[PDB]
Amino acid sequence: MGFFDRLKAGLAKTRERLLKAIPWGGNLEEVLEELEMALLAADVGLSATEEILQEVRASGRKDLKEAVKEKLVGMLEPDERRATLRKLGFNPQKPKPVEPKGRVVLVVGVNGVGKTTTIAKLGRYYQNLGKKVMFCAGDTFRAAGGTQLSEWGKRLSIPVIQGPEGTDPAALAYDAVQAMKARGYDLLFVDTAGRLHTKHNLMEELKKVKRAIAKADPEEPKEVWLVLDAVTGQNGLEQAKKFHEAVGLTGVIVTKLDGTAKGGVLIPIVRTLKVPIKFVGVGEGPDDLQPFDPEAFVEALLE
Ligand SMILES: Nc1nc2c(ncn2[C@@H]2O[C@H](COP(=O)(O)OP(=O)(O)NP(=O)(O)O)[C@@H](O)[C@H]2O)c(=O)[nH]1
Repeated sequence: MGFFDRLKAGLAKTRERLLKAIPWGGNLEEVLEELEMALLAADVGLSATEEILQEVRASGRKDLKEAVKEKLVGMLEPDERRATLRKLGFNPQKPKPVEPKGRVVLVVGVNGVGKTTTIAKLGRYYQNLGKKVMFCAGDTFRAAGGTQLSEWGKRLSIPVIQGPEGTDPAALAYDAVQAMKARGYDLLFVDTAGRLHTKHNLMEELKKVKRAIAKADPEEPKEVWLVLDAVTGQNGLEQAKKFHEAVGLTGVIVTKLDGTAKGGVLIPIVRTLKVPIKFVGVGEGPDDLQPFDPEAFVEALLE
């Protein structure tokens, strides 16, 4: 049964191309050559791959396989504090559940990455951790796979703040924070537009929605999570940069790991944006959106 199982399976396409075939017993030069190709071919990026090799050549004298494993895990953790408790030995089965710093999670990403679907899964997740959850449909448009955020709300018995198409989304977000406060909800997930080439500059609208939320609640939002589709790989991180510059990301959710051989992309993401990966999507099941665990992630990558 297990949980670690779904993760290993989600990384199957990624692992099976070259990683699992690396002969950790042959002489360095051969295992490193194979290593670098497998990293690059999995979208780790030349920058991180190069660093990995260097840290492994002249420093990685603990067991090549281990030196590698540990460097990769080190690269998946931005928060020194957590890497410390780890170096020490903290590592139970199920990782600590993700806790938002505040009550408002602003969700961003390009159209079609899966923000609506992810929000639905995050509602379920949090509702089982015993939290009052509310949704805000900030992308008030013809956006969805025929399933609006509104529908998912009814299904999960989560209230959805919504308005007619074209409604001012800042005003929508503002209302949602007020309704959250007034009715005492634990967490509000605010969804947003994702089209980069419409008549309203996207980054400006996101900045405007964040302003409105704080205006209604000064310290909010304490989380701004960007959703990225692993299938997009290489460029989904590029665009991610722009989002980071406009509204300050505190986190990233990567969906569809299972549909690409580019699952190594989690490395350049964390290194480039300097925020942690919060959840990873390993399938389309309700429990397929897992809380990220560097250690377990890397183990799955290499076994
Ligand atoms: N298997 C799987 N499918 C996913 C995952 N994340 C997103 N999807 C799918 O990708 C599609 C895009 O999701 P959606 O929530 O509609 O994206 P958006 O980013 O909100 N796009 P839109 O603006 O069209 O509403 C959905 O049909 C959803 O099933 C994941 O981790 N795993």
